[PDB]
Amino acid sequence: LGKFSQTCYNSAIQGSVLTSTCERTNGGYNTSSIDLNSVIENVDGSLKWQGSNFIETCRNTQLAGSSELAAECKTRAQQFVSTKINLDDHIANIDGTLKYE
Amino acid sequence: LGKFSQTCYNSAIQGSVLTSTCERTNGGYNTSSIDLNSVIENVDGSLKWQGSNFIETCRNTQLAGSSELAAECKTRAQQFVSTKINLDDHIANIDGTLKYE
Amino acid sequence: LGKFSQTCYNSAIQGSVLTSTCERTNGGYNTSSIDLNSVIENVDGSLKWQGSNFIETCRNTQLAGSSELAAECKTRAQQFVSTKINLDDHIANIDGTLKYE
Amino acid sequence: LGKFSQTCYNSAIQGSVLTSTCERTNGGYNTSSIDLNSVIENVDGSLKWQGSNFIETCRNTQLAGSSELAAECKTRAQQFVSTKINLDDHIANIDGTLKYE
Repeated sequence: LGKFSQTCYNSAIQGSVLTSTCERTNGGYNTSSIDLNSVIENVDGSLKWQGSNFIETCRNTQLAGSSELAAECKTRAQQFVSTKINLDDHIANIDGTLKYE
Repeated sequence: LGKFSQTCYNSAIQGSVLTSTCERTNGGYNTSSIDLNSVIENVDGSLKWQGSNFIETCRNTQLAGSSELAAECKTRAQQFVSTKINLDDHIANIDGTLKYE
Repeated sequence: LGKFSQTCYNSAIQGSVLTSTCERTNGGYNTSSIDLNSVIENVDGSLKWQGSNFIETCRNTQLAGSSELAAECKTRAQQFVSTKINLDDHIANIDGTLKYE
Repeated sequence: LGKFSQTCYNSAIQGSVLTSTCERTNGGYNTSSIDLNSVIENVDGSLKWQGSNFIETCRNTQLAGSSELAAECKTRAQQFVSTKINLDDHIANIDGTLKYE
């Protein structure tokens, strides 16, 4: 899925719009743009793709009271991620001995 | 916006579908359904409404490398929420004195 | 762990301080106070016990440079969580028919 | 706070344990170890210092029942955060034209 970058050139973003010059099927080139506002969204600070997943990922739906939809929904897949923390923030040398402060 | 429940009756959820009998403008009633799969979505276990907000809430967009969009995006508005924690989890009586363990 | 409330009586909270009258091991009672501010955190609106134990879920720890701890850590395990959404936010009665607006 | 690395040398990490050779206040050096497992936590894949200080952002604390601390706490303050998304996930070159797929 996707992978435009493998056959497009001079790609650029300006505001919400992606522009690039892409190889046509039969050897030519074409410059075109796509407005990302219609395909990505900001959820609490993090960009994600827009789509539907409610049927795919939720279960045991109920109506509570007059208008509350309640359900059980599956959280994101687990992965390993690289992380770091600076030990100098809280680890001190206290007369020759390492101590948290 | 919304507020169907103020003029609809016998609302129910089955799977992803909401069904209700609503007052018509000129006095009658009508039973109709709406499939919530096209209007809500599960983000990391939490239900939200689908929609677009990229232009509304993000800034300083850039293309890093061949295909990474980088931006700065506004997080959710701050509010106060009611919360509880059971002090019996960790607070002990140690011979007459309250101690964390 | 904990369970002070099984042998302590007439507890009170004032700000971050818990006070109670607790049974002594050998008879009699003692009144004491504990400032919970040093052991409870506010995480995005929820009270939570101060946490640690990173090594249970992190691998390949290394020192980077003079002071940085670097590792590969697991994100939250995938599970089903309870979630709710108020359908009155966006579902309307439009002349007898339920519509997203 | 902290800053052990300014006056400690030849530091090493093994598992959750930091080891270093540190200057003593009056001359000379001492070697010591500190288990970081009791003060650092894995929060959704990021290493974080053990946190507390709930009262700075919570109000109206009260004791509910015999052992429940109840309050109203602020969620994360609204800010702009940096975020990124790989457009190669879903943007394709479709015969010379950029399209979502």
